[PDB]
Amino acid sequence: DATRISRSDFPADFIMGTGSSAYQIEGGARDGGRGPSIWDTFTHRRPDMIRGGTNGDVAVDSYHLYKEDVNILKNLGLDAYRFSISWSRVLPGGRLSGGVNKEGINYYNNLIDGLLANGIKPFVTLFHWDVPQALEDEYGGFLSPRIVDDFCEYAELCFWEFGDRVKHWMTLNEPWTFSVHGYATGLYAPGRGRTGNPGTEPYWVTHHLLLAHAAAVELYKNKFQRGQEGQIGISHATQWMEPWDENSASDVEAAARALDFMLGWFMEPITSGDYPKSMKKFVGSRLPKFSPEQSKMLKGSYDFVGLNYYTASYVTNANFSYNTDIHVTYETDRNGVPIGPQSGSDWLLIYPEGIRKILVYTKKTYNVPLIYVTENGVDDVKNTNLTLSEARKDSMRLKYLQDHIFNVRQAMNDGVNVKGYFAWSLLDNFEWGEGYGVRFGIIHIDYNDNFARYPKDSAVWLMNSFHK
Amino acid sequence: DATRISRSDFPADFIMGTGSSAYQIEGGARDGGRGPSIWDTFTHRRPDMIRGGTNGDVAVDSYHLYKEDVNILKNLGLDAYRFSISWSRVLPGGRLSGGVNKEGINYYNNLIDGLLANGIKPFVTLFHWDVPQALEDEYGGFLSPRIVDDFCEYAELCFWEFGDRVKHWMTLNEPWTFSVHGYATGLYAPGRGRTGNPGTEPYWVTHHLLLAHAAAVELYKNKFQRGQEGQIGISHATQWMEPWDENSASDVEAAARALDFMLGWFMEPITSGDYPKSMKKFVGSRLPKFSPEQSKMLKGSYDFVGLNYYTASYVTNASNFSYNTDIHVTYETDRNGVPIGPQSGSDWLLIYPEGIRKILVYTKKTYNVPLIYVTENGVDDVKNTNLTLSEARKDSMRLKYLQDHIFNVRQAMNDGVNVKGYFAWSLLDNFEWGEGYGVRFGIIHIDYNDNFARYPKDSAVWLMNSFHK
Amino acid sequence: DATRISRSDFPADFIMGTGSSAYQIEGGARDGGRGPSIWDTFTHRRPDMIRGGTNGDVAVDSYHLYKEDVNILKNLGLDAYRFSISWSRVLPGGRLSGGVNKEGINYYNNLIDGLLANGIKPFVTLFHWDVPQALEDEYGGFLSPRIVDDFCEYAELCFWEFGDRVKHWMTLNEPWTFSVHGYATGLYAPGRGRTGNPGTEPYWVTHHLLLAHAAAVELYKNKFQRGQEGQIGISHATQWMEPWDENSASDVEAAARALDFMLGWFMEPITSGDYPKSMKKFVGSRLPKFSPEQSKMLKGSYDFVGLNYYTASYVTNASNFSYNTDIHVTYETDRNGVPIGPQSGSDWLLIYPEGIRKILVYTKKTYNVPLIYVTENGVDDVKNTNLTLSEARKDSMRLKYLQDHIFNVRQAMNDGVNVKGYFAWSLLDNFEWGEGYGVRFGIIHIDYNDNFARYPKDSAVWLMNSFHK
Repeated sequence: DATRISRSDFPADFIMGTGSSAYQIEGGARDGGRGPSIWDTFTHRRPDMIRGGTNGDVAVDSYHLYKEDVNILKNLGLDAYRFSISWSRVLPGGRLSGGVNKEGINYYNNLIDGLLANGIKPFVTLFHWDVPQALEDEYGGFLSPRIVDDFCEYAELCFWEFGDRVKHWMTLNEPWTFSVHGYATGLYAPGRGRTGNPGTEPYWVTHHLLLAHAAAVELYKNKFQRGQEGQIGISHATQWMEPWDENSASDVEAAARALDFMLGWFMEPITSGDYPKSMKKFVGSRLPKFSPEQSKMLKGSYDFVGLNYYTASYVTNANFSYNTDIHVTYETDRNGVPIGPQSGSDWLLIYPEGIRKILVYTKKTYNVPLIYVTENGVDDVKNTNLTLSEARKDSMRLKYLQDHIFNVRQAMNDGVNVKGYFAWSLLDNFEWGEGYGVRFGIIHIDYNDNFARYPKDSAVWLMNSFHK
Repeated sequence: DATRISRSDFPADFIMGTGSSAYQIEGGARDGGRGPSIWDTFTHRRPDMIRGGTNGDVAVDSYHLYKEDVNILKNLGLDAYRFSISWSRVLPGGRLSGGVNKEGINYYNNLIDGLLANGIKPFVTLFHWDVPQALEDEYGGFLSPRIVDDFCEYAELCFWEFGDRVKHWMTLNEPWTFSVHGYATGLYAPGRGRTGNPGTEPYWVTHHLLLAHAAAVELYKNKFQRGQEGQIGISHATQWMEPWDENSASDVEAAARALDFMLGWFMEPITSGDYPKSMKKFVGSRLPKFSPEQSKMLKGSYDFVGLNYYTASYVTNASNFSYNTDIHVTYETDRNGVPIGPQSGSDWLLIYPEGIRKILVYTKKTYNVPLIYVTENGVDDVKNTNLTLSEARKDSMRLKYLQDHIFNVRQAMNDGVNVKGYFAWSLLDNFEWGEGYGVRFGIIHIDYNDNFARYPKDSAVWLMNSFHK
Repeated sequence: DATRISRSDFPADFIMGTGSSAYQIEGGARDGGRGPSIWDTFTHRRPDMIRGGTNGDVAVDSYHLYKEDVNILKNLGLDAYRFSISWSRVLPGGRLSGGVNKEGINYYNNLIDGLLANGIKPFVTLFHWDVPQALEDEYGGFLSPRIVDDFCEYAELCFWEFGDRVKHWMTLNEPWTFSVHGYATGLYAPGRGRTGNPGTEPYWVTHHLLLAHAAAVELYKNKFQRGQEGQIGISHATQWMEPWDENSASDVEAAARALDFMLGWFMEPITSGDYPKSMKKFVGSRLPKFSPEQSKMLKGSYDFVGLNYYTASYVTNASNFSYNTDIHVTYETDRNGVPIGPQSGSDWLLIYPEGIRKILVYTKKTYNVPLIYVTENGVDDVKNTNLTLSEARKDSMRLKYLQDHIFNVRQAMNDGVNVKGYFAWSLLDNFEWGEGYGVRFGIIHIDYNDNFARYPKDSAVWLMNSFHK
């Protein structure tokens, strides 16, 4: 009975929390000295790429409303809050020569101070897709190896300013999603690949993302970890891949390959210092090679790994492009039966067992000693017709969270050392290409009235069932 | 050539301006002591009635941004600005016993003082559809004759507080629209008639609108006009009605009847103290009767009439009770596959600039009004969330529309109509009632992604250059 | 000797405090976003119903003066403070679709934080008669079963915002008084029954009060209590009922019936899930019936019960439909020319300290309540605008009254009643409903001539010295 799941089902030190990212909630896009990111530029120059043509200039205004966010987090009563730092907020020009923005640093310091004053642990991501436009424009951002040193200097700035208080850092969030939607589908900033090349650019970008991560982890471990005694990791996009036919050796291989191309692509490098075999084989000369120094810096470059999980698919065997390199076909149905029901999004199929399976797979395949679920959540059905009191009865979310958290506990019984779980998201917010219509929050946002926060049923259940 | 039309084509004292209404722009819906109106309640409880399910809680935030609106009006350089007072902002419970809200009065004082400090004449409408919910709940708002005294107390409050500076008052804006969409179609607040009765309620509501207007004009004329030396009138909804067949006596009658049911409904009472003949005939016992004292108070109850104009229709004779069916006409958009005019961004707004000339001439001929203002005329942009600001601000359709209509107003003045001024609708993109924010009427663009940032469209710049000073 | 009664006569963890209610003290009636309640409307539209025609617009201004009230509570030195939240201050339109008022929530946060910062426990009542007018107008407030869900949403808002700090909640205060004076005598808001029906409406209103209470307790117990670890109960109006003739079986029955109609009306439902037998018999088909699920939700729906007590009466058997006549009793004040007790400053409050012992013993015996608080007990000063402050603050009658009643509470605890605390009514002289400001219940005197200046009466000083820490 997942409806009964509670903190008593978990070890005493187990961390519960909720999440956000800077571009999705802050707004103040041009306030307090912030410089533009590639998402500012993409949403302003190409509003046809966004449902409703909207953008993050104001978002849900957590830049000015952070005290209310902290007050909501206090009332919610969970242990921790995952948020990201906007790189071009602290460094409007991305590199140190573009200036250091003291007011941007002061904002993160105030947020961190308010969190700690209320017994809430900050889990901080350095990079959640908001590449400074100045770096994008100067040398192509993550297309260039110059991104690695610039990212290290930004990481060092954050460790120096905030590391006395922040003890849990993540270099990157979902580099898979950044790489594939930025450079293969062209659906996300910087909008390339749909001028772009979906067969080459995603592999360069992922290669540089890995090097940025490894270099920032090295910097933290060598230069900060002894004095600040924090931990550093990374968050990866996951989706469970099930063989379409359980008894087809070909489908079992296809599902494993889809896991290689999505998760292994980032996990094998930080495990053995190389890409997955299946990727080396199918991608060939279009897959860059690590030097022996790079491989050594990459191998074991984490204190923990965060996994983000939403959904699952069946998998069968199938101009260069990433999509076709995987050599699989995804399937949603067996004999007319979907792997799970849809959320408010047609791509999000609810399959709670998938999170147990991805956690078991990750421990088995990469032998990760400490794991967090850094994102798990579900979006409401679109319906501008509902009043607040009807909109806040989010019983699909409530069941979703319960079933998934239940499955996390099952993975822990199977032997996975999971140290915490963060719902996505605290607040309804800017859902990238879908704009504001897709609501993931446990807290409702009234976009008609200054982004007023009101807890959904799932928030209240979380507080009552998980508050220490 | 309408593209050449400018201030030099008009008398020295001709007044050019732009407009808004309180619920459409202010926001601050629960800020500064404001009480709810029936539009708060309608948008909150029935968001399915609004495109996108939006509301006026924040609108374009002119409640907090009024200084910026004043600065835009100054840069625009036109003579005047037409806005409305929110009744439930100054009197949150509608009647005096619900309290007088000093902060609400302070807001309108600040707006009026900013306007005057920049050489801009305030044209102020008392009622633009935002009935205090407290009155709606206590006795049914305009369904009740109690509305008349309450509206008089509210009018007197505004004349007392503001009349030393405001010299141009309008009792009501488009009582036609309020009555028909509130009580016949149920599409606007309070959402009745679609519990409601489209055959009876619109006529009671209009009867009380008329009595409120006449009573407030009487109050201004007897109690304020000598000391304050201002003028008071009313703004009416109009649409030009053309016989579908120019040579059909039947279609000529039908167009005239459609004019009687829309404009005569309000104009004949303030002209002769009774409703149009065609209304008495087709509405029968469902049309209320004025007492002789009520007729005397209504007849000549204005110093000026404002007209609002957008579009036109062909009209033919029609083929249980309801206002729409009482008119006994059928509206037609096309003759032989040719529409009366092309669509704006709205499929109901067909661009027919000659219609504003015709409605002016018709109004002067039929009701012999000695001073007229065009209190609204404007057009909405094609819906397109794909455009950047610099593409969105090139409003060529609006620029043409304004030029052609202003040209037509000048033609009406040559025909003998004493038009004293003209007000574009609207200054700002705003809340367009049941269509929400997607329908942009502004000469000033609104960035809804970024704190409602104002930016002048091409039409604003042309207005300043061609009509300033 | 009750004059010697002190903290050392009670258990270490016994809670002493004082009380207020939102409408009686706050003022700021239209400040900080607050929406109207039915008491705003009642006092404004029907000032003849209030002695002196006054109202709660400003009251004693605890809305702005809350820091001073906290400082007084600190100096007073008692453990706890009982206040109510104004429903229409946090939710101006009563239901969520009327908006959530952040400033109203900020006020109660500030008050709670000041209280805790000074070692004072907040005891918080959700509903103390100030029904949002928006709910009253939309569907008749407590006359409608819609009130139950709306009250649940309001309760949940308060638990969410405040429950991390507030660990003692009361759903309702004196629903008896609300029901009887609102709907049987029509003397209190909403002023019905004196359009109303004193034979039916009080029973519907009480039925819905009970369902709102049971539903809000269920919500707290299932959704908040595990994470917040607080307690929730309810406060009931009581008056001691003594047989006029100790040896008349008929008078014994009549007193018990009077107890059934006042206290059993609310207590039996939360005890066994039904109304008292005597009520079912005498009220018949006019008494609503609980469904089996409603009975299950009501039975045991509290962690504690608060009792409010002032006075006592003799009772005898009585000699078209109405609550008052359904009780079938006659109240008597005298035996052989000897009143049950002397009058306070009010002719209805007869001082009978033994009555609080008896109502405690009766409540434990009849309903087997395991934890009881006296949530109100107090007495009003003789009316005399002739006294200077130093004469007015010598409240010997109150000082005696408190001592004798507190002594009686201690006697009830010796008899076996588990009383966990005691709250004087009231902290401050305040708005005493239909009697206005002339009726002073405070242990703290209010100077109504001079910005409601607070000054402790003799009783406040005795309470501090005898019951502090």
